[PDB]
Amino acid sequence: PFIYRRRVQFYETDAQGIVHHSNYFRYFEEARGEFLRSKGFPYSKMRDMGLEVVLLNAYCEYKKPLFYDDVFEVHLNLEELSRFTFTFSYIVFKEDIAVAKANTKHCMVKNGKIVSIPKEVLEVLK
Amino acid sequence: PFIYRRRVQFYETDAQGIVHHSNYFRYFEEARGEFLRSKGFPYSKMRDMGLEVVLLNAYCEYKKPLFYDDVFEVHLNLEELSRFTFTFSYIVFKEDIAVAKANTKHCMVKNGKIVSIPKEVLEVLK
Amino acid sequence: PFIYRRRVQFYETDAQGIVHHSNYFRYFEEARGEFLRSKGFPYSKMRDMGLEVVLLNAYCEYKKPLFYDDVFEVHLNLEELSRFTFTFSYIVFKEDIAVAKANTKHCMVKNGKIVSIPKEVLEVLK
Amino acid sequence: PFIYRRRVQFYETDAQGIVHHSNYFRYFEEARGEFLRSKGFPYSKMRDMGLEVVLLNAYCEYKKPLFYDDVFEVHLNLEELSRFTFTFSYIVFKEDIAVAKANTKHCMVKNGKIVSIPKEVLEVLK
Repeated sequence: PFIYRRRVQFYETDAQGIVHHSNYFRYFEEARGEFLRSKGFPYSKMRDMGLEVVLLNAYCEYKKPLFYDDVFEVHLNLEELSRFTFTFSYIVFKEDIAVAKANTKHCMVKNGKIVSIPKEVLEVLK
Repeated sequence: PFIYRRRVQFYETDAQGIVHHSNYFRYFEEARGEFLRSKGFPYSKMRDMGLEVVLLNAYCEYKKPLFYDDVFEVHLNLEELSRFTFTFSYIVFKEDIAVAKANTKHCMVKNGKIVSIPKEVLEVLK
Repeated sequence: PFIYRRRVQFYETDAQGIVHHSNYFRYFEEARGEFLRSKGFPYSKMRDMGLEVVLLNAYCEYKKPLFYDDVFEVHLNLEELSRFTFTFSYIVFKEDIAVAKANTKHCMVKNGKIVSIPKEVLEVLK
Repeated sequence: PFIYRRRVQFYETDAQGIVHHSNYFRYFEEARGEFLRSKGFPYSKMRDMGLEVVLLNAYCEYKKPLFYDDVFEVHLNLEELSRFTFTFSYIVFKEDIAVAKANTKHCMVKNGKIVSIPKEVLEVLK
């Protein structure tokens, strides 16, 4: 897996004193961005080429909460890679504690149309 | 279903020109809140009584994007109701266009422990 | 003034149990959007014309907190209108209580350059 | 000054292709947090002791936009320190370009009342 380390910010919490569930998707985005960057092909460069990654679906299950100032790790793994789509899984740990498990599925678009995942992208996803 | 109507705000979009996927979960939260308020039992009243609803998992499938200033409707439906949990489904439409389909599963805690869903809550969920 | 009415959502709060200060700027945005819409010229239509409103500065002072489920009103007023800029003030009330006071200053851009505020926009700001 | 380094995330942008103005205040919060942590007194420790910092006002002037994937630095400086309040200033740079200049003013509360800033806090602010 690819490991992405992160500390919870105050604005990411809500009145329940935990990180709002919607923010977990933002953390997963950050992990995907760091993954691509680590492979030498950041998403920002794909966008410059006219490529868009489009989210098809997203799932998260929440096991234990994150609190303000918690340090956690997102373990990202490529789960599925087909002609037109790819799927990442995520496991969120705080130290030894499993906080959450998730996945997202994506496709790619160029010039308003769905395109087969380019070879240049397949090379970095793998 | 219960219908919640909402207009996309500029800050809810990202550089792709669409509503960021994480914001859909915020729209679903707003829908649930309005649903409970419509039954005469707002979540804020539950909280004041020391009850807390805990999200167990969330899933969203994205079909067509939402843009700035789009008016849309979330069709909220109770899908499951058991002794300890409940599940809502959501279908998002913009005019006639299916935008997204989602669900969330929840339980309830009081004094730091999982509790069976109070009869007072059961009566408003159904 | 123009009055914009709003209820606090759960995700707008933080662990302190109040609405995070950064969200007040989002509320002011919503008020400006509703103001323009009420005048028959929504910002979305300005954007379609290639116009961008650019924020120059923003100030907020916080007097009393907003809590989850509070209903409040933003009183928006046009404070300053010059050739290239305009300034709105905002006062946030919850019932009789003054919650916050703010202002924002803006200019306009078209085709990458600062432009005099168009007559078509001056007519709706006034 | 204290220097806080940060990369713009995709969800922090809006449809204009720039970082939404409200997110700048979130960056300033992150900077303050890191500053206190660097002094060996994180805000989370203050909170655990029952202290709360309260924002009184915030101001930001926007000079040049931030884009997705931009690396920037917030230069944080203590500007004022009195018996009951303190003020930070912030200058945001991306490479050599001044992006924004800001300030925030704060006080402290304990048991629901304004308190003079504890000597333990004074020692880390300075």
